Amino acid sequence: GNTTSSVILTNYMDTQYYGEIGIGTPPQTFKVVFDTGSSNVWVPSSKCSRLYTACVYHKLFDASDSSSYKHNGTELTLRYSTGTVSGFLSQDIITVGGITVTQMFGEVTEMPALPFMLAEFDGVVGMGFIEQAIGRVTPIFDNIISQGVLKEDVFSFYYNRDSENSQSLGGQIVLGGSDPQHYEGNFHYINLIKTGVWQIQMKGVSVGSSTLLCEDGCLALVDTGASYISGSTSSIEKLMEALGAKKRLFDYVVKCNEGPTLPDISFHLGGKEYTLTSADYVFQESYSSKKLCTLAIHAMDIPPPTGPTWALGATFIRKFYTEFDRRNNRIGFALAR
Amino acid sequence: GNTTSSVILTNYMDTQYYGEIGIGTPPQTFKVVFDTGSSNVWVPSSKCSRLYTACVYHKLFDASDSSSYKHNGTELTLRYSTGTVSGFLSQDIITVGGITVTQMFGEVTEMPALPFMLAEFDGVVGMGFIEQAIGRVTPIFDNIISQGVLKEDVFSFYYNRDSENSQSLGGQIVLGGSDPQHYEGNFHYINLIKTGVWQIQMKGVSVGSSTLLCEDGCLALVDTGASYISGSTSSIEKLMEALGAKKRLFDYVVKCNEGPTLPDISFHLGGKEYTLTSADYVFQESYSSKKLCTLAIHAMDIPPPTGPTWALGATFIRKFYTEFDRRNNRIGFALAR
Amino acid sequence: GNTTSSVILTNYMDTQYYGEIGIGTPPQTFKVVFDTGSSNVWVPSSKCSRLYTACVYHKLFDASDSSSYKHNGTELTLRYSTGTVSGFLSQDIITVGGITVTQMFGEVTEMPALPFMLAEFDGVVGMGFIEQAIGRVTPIFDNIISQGVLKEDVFSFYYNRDSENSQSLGGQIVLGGSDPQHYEGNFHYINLIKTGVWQIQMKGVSVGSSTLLCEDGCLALVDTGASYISGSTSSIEKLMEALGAKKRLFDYVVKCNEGPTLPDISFHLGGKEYTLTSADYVFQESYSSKKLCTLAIHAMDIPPPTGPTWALGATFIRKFYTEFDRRNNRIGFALAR
Amino acid sequence: GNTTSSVILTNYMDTQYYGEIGIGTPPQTFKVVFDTGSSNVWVPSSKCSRLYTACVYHKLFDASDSSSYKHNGTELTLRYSTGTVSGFLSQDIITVGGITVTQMFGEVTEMPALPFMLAEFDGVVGMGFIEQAIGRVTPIFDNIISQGVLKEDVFSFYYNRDSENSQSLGGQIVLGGSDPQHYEGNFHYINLIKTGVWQIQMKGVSVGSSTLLCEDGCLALVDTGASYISGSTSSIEKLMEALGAKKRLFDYVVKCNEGPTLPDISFHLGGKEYTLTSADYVFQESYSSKKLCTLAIHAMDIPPPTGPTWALGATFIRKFYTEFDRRNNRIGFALAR
Amino acid sequence: GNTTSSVILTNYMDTQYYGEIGIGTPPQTFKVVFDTGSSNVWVPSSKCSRLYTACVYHKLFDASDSSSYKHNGTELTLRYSTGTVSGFLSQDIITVGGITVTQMFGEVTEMPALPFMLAEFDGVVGMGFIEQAIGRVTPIFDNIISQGVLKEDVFSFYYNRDSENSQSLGGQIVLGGSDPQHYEGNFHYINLIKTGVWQIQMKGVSVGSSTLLCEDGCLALVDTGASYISGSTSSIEKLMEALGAKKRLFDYVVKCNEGPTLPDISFHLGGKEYTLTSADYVFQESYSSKKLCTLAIHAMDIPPPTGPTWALGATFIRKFYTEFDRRNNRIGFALAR
Amino acid sequence: GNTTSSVILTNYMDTQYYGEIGIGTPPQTFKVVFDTGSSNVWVPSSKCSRLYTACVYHKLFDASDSSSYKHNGTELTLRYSTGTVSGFLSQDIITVGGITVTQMFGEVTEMPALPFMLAEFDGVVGMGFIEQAIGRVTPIFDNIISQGVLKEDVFSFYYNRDSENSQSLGGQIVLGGSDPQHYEGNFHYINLIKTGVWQIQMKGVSVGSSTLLCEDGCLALVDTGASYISGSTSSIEKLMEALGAKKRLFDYVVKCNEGPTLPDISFHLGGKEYTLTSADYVFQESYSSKKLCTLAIHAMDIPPPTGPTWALGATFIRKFYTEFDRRNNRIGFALAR
Repeated sequence: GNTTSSVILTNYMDTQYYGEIGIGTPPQTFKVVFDTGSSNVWVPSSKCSRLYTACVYHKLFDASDSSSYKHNGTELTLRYSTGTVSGFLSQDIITVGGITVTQMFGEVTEMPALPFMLAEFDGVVGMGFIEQAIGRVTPIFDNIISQGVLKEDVFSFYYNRDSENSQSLGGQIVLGGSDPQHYEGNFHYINLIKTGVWQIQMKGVSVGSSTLLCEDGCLALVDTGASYISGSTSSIEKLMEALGAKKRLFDYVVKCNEGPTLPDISFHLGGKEYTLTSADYVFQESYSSKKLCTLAIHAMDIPPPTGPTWALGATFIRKFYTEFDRRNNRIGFALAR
Repeated sequence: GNTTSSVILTNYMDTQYYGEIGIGTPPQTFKVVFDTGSSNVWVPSSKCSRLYTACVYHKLFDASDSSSYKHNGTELTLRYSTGTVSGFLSQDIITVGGITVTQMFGEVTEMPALPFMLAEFDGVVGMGFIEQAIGRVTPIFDNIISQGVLKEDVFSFYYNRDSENSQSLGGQIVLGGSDPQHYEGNFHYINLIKTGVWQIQMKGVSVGSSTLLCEDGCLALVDTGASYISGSTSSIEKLMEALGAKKRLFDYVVKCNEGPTLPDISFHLGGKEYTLTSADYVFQESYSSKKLCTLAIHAMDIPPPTGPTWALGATFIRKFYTEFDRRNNRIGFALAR
Repeated sequence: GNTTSSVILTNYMDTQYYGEIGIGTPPQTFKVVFDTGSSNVWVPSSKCSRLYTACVYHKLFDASDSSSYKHNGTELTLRYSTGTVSGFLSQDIITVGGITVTQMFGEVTEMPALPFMLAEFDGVVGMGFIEQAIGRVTPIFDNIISQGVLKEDVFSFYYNRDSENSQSLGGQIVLGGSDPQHYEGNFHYINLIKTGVWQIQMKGVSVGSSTLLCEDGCLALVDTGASYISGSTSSIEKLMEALGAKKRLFDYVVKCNEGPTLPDISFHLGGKEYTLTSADYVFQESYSSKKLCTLAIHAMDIPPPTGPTWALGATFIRKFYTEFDRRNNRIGFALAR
Repeated sequence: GNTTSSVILTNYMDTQYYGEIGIGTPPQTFKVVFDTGSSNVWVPSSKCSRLYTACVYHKLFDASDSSSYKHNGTELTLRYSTGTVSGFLSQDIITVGGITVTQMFGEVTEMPALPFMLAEFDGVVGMGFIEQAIGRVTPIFDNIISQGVLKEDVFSFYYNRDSENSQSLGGQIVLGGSDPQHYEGNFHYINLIKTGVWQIQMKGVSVGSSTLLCEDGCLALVDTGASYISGSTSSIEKLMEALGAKKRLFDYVVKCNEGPTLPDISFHLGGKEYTLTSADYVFQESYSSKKLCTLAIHAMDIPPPTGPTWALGATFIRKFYTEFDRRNNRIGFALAR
Repeated sequence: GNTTSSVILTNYMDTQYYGEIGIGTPPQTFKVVFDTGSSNVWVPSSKCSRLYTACVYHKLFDASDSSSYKHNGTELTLRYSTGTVSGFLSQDIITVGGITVTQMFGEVTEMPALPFMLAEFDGVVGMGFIEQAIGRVTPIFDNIISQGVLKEDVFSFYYNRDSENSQSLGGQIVLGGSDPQHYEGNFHYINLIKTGVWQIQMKGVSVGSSTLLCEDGCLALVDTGASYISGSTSSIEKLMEALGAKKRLFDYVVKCNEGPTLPDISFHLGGKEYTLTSADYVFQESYSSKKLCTLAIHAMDIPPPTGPTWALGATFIRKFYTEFDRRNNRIGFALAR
Repeated sequence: GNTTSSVILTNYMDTQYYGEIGIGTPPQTFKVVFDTGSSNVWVPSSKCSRLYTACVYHKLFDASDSSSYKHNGTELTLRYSTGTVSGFLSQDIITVGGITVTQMFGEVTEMPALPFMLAEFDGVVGMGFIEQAIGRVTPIFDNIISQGVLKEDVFSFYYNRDSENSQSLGGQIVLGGSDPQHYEGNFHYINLIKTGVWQIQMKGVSVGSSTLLCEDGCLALVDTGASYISGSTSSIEKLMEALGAKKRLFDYVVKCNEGPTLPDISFHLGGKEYTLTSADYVFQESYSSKKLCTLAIHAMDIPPPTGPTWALGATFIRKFYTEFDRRNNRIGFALAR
């Protein structure tokens, strides 16, 4: 085919990027994260008990109002690194940037206050492979490919820096290609270890003038649905010792004055070193020594079979425009602009 | 009749106002919000699972200790804009400022951590109409009227500013009239759209030198149980654009230095303009440009049938002593003092 | 009569105190300072040209929009110790906390950026005497006494300490009496040197253990429209030498840790000693040995006839609740609170 | 017997002290609090629904991986002052500082987000008496005594101050004796009211130069599992009035500048006055008057039969090395170092 | 050609702007300031002795690790208005936001602590002309024009205001064009006095309502490598007298509350008036009457031939987006945003 | 003997270090500074008249309430470099971290507000020699050596850096030895010029690269009771000129951003160079280019016989752990930590 579609994304405190989708007839709209680390679509349901306060604070899909609804009802539970949702499968029409696709999704009826009350978004649109689809449900991108309308069998992510401006675009997902207006230089590609996961070989991680981590190679999950760059607890302990960062419950911090002079961190991928400066990974909220500044690098032990692995989320993608190539099973990176 | 009673209220961070009631024989006491936006009485129950941490941190009604208790047991679920509680109905004797009334109330056994762990109060005394009573339970004020002891069929709210002083009264509810010691000038009255809800016509909302909102009239719910003044998401977006406020997850903020010079907001009700200054709607916690200050105006989409509507909570009532007149179905306002 | 009327006041940084008046049918609402150190009422005009950038940033009165406006047009200039305004005389209903009074006042058309860009208030309500009113315009309080509605022929001021951790009342003016909530004990009065100015005899100002200033007496204006306790340049020079304070560049300062070592300052007024501690006169913006802190006492050379005199502004009034007694031409003080 | 074992503890923000234990074959490790205020062992279970986000963020015991596991399955619910957990009993081998003991513990399958998401620890090792054991399960210390290997039938707690250093030990529990390297002077002992609870008579509590609390004697629970020193709501109101502290939802605060000069608090136990200075009970996070500082003394109404009682947690134990003597039923205190 | 290339810039405290370049095969990545006020490229060397403590704390280039390095060794000294570096000439591939260009540059071996310990950047990329290049080394932009890839023969600078409440972009340089996202309206250009320096004629500098400086004209360097607007010592002395500013010890200051009373400063350039308001030129680090605030205008006596001249640095560029037009030997300015 | 005894110390703002002693049977507990620069013990008395406002705000000793008090009554005056106390001699049991010793000390009855209102401690424990004890009262350490309980005849001081983000130990004094936890490596000792004062020969003070002060030698008192490193007025004048520091009003300051450019200060003591970096001697209260920062070095003209001399106070001791060796009349230093 010959079309491409983009969805404009909103950027929330540099930790959540989401766009809009419509479900049903007439469309009921939802803020959703386009997530390469999962493969299911779900949104909160009108059948979700209001004793789930997260459901009181989000848009709820109501099937009783949709003339295009198709019942299925199979239970499913979706497990993420920072929380779990549960509900049941339904089918309806979903619009994503002017593509209309019939799609099986989850109507979530159990949505925990922690963390979903901290979600600006309502739901999730998984962009992973069917291999990782819970309930063996066909993912939305596979369904869009079937239609034979996308110019290429790929999608791309631009994640902007946060703005205080209204007229700064938070991000952009292009279905069927890439926007050259938001990257420069050439794409450089790495092949997936295996089809089924957006995960690649990483040859090394260095902090300053030393490959002190991933010395014998390791795994990098490229996860548009993760806020941060994460690694294993023990990998991160080492990294954070070297930065002189202190561990809290959920994050690491440094004294704010120390932030700007923290060293570079490089990620060795497919023969190119991908390099973040301090400004790229420190929430420089102040310059005061009497204050604490969060780092956009966390600990997360992703379990087998996907893990143990590093994850390269928004912290990484803000620097590097990312293209997900399904036809050739590879990820490409280019300097974002 | 000829009596009136008042209940002294405590003011918590200007967002929660509550007084004491006694339930049972001997009395088991509870901190409760007197709430014109709902019509049921409830308090937390001894039957509430301690897996509900909100129940571990509040006073629990225990029916086994009350010789005046009368079982009913009908389930009920109470839905508020910021959360839900659930339990079952019971009857017992309730004292409110020296009035003793036999009252059906809810013993809540499901009380979500978010938001009820943020409640300084234990329960709620709904002061709305039977028309909005869940379970068609007679509300406490209707039951008090039946006794034929109140001088007038009205109640009134004084909500003070917050104090660092002990000896500042947080607020006052007068059952059966008004305290002229806490208002000045004359009351000015608006008739309810309909008996059944404490909701009136609002002719316009202006921000500075411009009626930019509610240009063709809209609805104002007068809600002693809401912290803030709220309006529809789209009404508020407009208001907040004009103030130069930025939206966060739950609130809007401005830079603190900008607070004092923010413009007036007026609310056109029954032929009088009701005007708040910045000091009335900004939590001026600092004057620093490197800090964020919350506004006591929020977004809340109240659904049909009551909504879509604005709500005029504590932010408004601190400025304006409010009388609720059931005999003549109207709300009156006067400058608080 | 048997009424009083109160206006709640905003405190800006302990240097500006102001509240709401209404002008016109229907009311246009302005922030004003209630100023016992002048005798005219004025607000900025719609006719104020946009050149003066202080008029773009303050609420403007619009005669065309008031059915009770009555033209006068007479020119007038108002000279304060810090800044001068010119404009013309207008008439209308001014509303001040429940009282409605017909009043002549200034529509200010010349509003110098220096200092009125610093003014958080729009205008000024002069509580001084007719003897000092420019244009011999009957001052507002005189006009309100003529109504015969006020219980006593006095008015009172409470100014509060500024607080970042509470949204307390910044202050209160009570027309027609006093509020026992904001003082303790009983008033002791000092008679005016003469009707016409709120000015009393002072019999000494001591610093710790020695009446080292104003032996042989001096004058004290009690000025609710002034931020500070002022004395003459020479007076304050000697006051600061006694305290160990030094001219930074613009203001006098102390090392913040040494503030609590500074001696009590005592103003001998009508037989009694009125004492401010260092906490009451130094802005303990911080307490460290590494910072400097300013004082709430400044040099002000007031010219004849009113000066040379001390002025007792906000600083003093914060400590001592003040009643201005027009019937008896005296001033009452009582502590706190 | 002749052995003693110690477990090194980690100190988290001075509010949680925990060490490591191993459960199962091969060992599955867990961070646990050694808690004299309870008598059960539990850790989170692999059977805990991932809709409990607290279970997503902690180490989960998985019985399917343990060749030493012994099923029992009896339900149990453990109620603490700040929350509840629920699950069922299992038996397995537990290692604590080189002692290996077969132990019945709780596999928790219900673990509320509030407060368990704020737990750095995974589980709890109750060190109380069988008398208070839920399910009449033999506590771990009783089981260790049975082995006849401990030199003395006692255990001891050292709780360090918090450090920014890695190489500062957070705390230490000695099984079978005391470490003289972490105390000085002599132990001074008080007998338990009764065997069954780590609770003693307290003869008085003084704040400054006045026994204003516990004037006629009261109860002190010595609780290694509580963060703070607590007393009854009414006892604490009085204490906090005297310190000039303000009550918030969960804690009390003072202005930070006021912290260092707050008076001493003494606790009269078995004929010695145990004295904390401000530095011992104030989280001195800043010296600024524009900031709030938490006190490590809270309100908690412990119910019958253990209560009403004061609790002496970490705030007290940091100052005083504590020995728990089971053979002679007593608690001993000595100055920590 | 038809390409542009952009480099995203970090803003440190509104006084240092810098971004990423790569040098060598494979790239070694350094932070650099893009400096229209000089014409050489340099980074610190591996050969830089560890004595100069500024070399221990900055990224060092290592020729031995680059397969595209080509020795030159020629000595060179670079004199800035604040500090001097010496070193030797090297050649390699420098990569600048998607463009790869072969370039001669300085390996700096002498790096004085004063001021380079204060330097958040490693090195400097000179965007000035060959006429002013030490050693007559072809400047990087000239070398990039020679590739014939850039769409136009210009480059542009956006410098942003620093913000603690957002992780916004600190700035952007676009090689080969301009980004309409960061200005509004259209450029107006001023021609260079002569090819060779980014220096234009200035026809007046007014303070409010009077061209009181630079009547009879003066020179203005537009210097992206300077923190401030500078003028000559005498010029700035008279500028500060007009503003009411005073020499603290090192810098000129105003009382923070009086900043908003300061007059607009206007630079008459090419027929148009370029105006900074007080918000644009004063560091409102705070707004209180109790604090002093510094200005973003400093005295700098630049020596011949380039000086004596005004310099328009970051302060100016923050207000006016700047395009440097090499084809036409002129400079474009447009507002904001 | 074979014991040591330690007292944990509170750090107030890096300028006052003090801990707990007990006096009387039963103990009355006072905060004291452990002062190697004086030789008497004193606390404030119950007999101290309430005039001296410093006595109302400090713990007072009450002889009437101690069964081990033994009257002496002899008058004594104690002159420190900053302030003077007078009072009378008393005897009692003083308890100091596990040691009980009978001691003669001062009951202070005259306690000048200047400077003792600034004193966070109640009293002083003189660790100097009998030769300098007013009234030739045996100093406390001598009395403790006479017990023959201490393992070695020395005592040691650890002073910590102040921290807002941790409740760390502020310091530690060890009587009878040293704590390897708070230094690294091994002590190197400097012999006393003579028994009787904790004063050593200094062979030079260099600023960066030049012994520009104290060539031809000078004296150094090692004073645990002084906040700073002091030198003579002339000495410090030349020291500050070399650093670029200037007299603000009261203290010397640097621009906070320029602190890290200041040279190492090195004190040549007993053959070795003891070096403080700028981090160790400047109070980096902030790091901005818009703020000024004070130094922890001050001018102090000490009079004969003890002076003129440098004093090495808290500033020095923070860097170098200090052991005072009474057996060998020398002082040991080791780094950190």
